[PDB]
Amino acid sequence: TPKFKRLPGHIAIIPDGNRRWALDRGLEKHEGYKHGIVPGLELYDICVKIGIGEVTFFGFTQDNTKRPQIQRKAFVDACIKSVKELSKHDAELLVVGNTNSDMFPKELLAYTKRTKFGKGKVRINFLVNYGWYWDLTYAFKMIENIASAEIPRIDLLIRWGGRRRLSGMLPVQTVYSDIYVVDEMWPDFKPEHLFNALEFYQDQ
Amino acid sequence: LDTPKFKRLPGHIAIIPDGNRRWALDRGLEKHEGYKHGIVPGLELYDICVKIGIGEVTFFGFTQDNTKRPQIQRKAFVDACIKSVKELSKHDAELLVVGNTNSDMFPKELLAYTKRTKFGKGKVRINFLVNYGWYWDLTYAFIENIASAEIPRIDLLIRWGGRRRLSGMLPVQTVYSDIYVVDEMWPDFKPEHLFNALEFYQDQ
Ligand SMILES: CC(C)=CCC/C(C)=C/CC/C(C)=C/CC/C(C)=C/COP(=O)(O)OP(=O)(O)O
Ligand SMILES: CC(C)=CCC/C(C)=C/CC/C(C)=C/COP(=O)(O)OP(=O)(O)O
Repeated sequence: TPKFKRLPGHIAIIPDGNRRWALDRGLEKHEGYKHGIVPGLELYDICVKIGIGEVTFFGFTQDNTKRPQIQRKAFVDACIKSVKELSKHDAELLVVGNTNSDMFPKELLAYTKRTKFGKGKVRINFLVNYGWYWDLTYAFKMIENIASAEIPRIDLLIRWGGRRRLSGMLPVQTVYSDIYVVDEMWPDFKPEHLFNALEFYQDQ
Repeated sequence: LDTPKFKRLPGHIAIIPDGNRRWALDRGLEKHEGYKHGIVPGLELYDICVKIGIGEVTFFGFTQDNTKRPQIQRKAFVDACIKSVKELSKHDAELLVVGNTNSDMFPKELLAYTKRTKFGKGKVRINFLVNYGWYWDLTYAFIENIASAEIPRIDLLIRWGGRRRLSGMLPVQTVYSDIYVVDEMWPDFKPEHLFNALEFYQDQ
């Protein structure tokens, strides 16, 4: 931890660039995702160390499942293992997404109710088979009964992979979020990417 | 000097003309005196969009929240939005104004434009968010029927004044929008800020 005057209460993480990162190392597109797991657990350890209270990760969307079977199997395998591995740490875990779909991994149904593991030092949410449209229409006030209601306002959204967009992430929680874009692919996560985001957040 | 030849152009551009106050404060003027310097920047962006063939542009006017600003700022920013709409109506715009008309803070002069109106040769659709609120927009539905339903998906959002936030502009229409932040304040608008945004959009 550098010393901070202020931290965001709730950080959202879009872990993008897994496929470009793979392709670049000479692998098949879908082999990138498994290299996204250790960076996830590293971001989480730092959040805990510096005192970030809540983190939401963009797992995958309904649209993402459109992609070829072999990519889908892989980024689903990586989400399961990611939630599995976060469960061995001190995390309050919540998975949000459309469970009324063959595309929601059965192995993650267990974490659709927020669950404390160890001391529960940081709330982790996970968007798995998430759709913005599914989310808003879930209600049909209604804004308090959206599918993503258990996930509060996002102060800071950090997106790896160089693209500046939400890709349909939590349009209610993101209406006022600061947005920091790291050009490096997610699997190239370094602590300094988080410290740079938090340095931007507080100097705002 | 020369107008860049783009491989690919967004069909719908969003503008967040921020920095009017900081701009004035930097010049030693009063906070409120910046807004009047916002109209030529906007008409010039309009004429470039007509030349390059951008079919649609939405401007973020003021939010419901913004009306609680010191009276002298609100008068200035209301008056700029009214000027901006009257002026464009003299230059071949199809104008649509979206905002909470059921409010004393909805400027009466813009009730003429709450249904989309072709003026002259209708060279580009221009939209204006006035007395607008994301919460008001979405709960209007009590999602084809949100207040802002006649404003389509945004391809590219360009914000002046270096803040990296959506500031509640059109949550639904901005879910997949590429976002480009110009650091300079809106009154310092340069054509090259638009070409920089377009070079960015093209490159995705
Ligand atoms: C289409 C044309 C011609 C131009 C429209 C752009 C204009 C005229 C801008 C000024 C009016 C406007 C939309 C104001 C928004 C309302 C508020 C409260 C804005 C906050 O002020 P700011 O963000 O400009 O100032 P700041 O960022 O604090 O320095
Ligand atoms: C939760 C966690 C930390 C896990 C990391 C991996 C993961 C499951 C996230 C990405 C899922 C996905 C469908 C992204 C596709 O783009 P891309 O980013 O893979 O590839 P591209 O940007 O190179 O096209």
